[PDB]
Amino acid sequence: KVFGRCELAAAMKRHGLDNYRGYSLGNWVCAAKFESNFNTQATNRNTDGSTDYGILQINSRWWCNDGRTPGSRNLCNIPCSALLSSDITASVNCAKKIVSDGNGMNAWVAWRNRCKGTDVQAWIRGCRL
Ligand code: NA
Repeated sequence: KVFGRCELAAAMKRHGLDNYRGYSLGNWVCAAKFESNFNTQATNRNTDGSTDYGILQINSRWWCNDGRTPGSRNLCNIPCSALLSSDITASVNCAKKIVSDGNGMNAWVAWRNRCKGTDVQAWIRGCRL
């Protein structure tokens, strides 16, 4: 599924991501934009041989099991394929664990490099929320 901007903002809010660990909804939409271009089926291989999955590019190195990431953990206790669903419940549940891990949204290098400190409210501008 390729979400629309205000459609994803609505889905995230409904699953309790807005102001989770103090991160406004525009932070989460901005992260999704640059991680996946709002595509639930996005996958990308890391140099280390782990893979990032879904709207928030959650990494098999720590958070999900893909069966091909030697020495990795599965701290969200999900198959990585669950993170490619059109329903973002699994991605949001797992993202709550990630942003709680100590470094907040810095876990998402594209959030740090492209969203952090920017006018993230622009991402939910005009959305009926
Ligand atoms: Na893993």
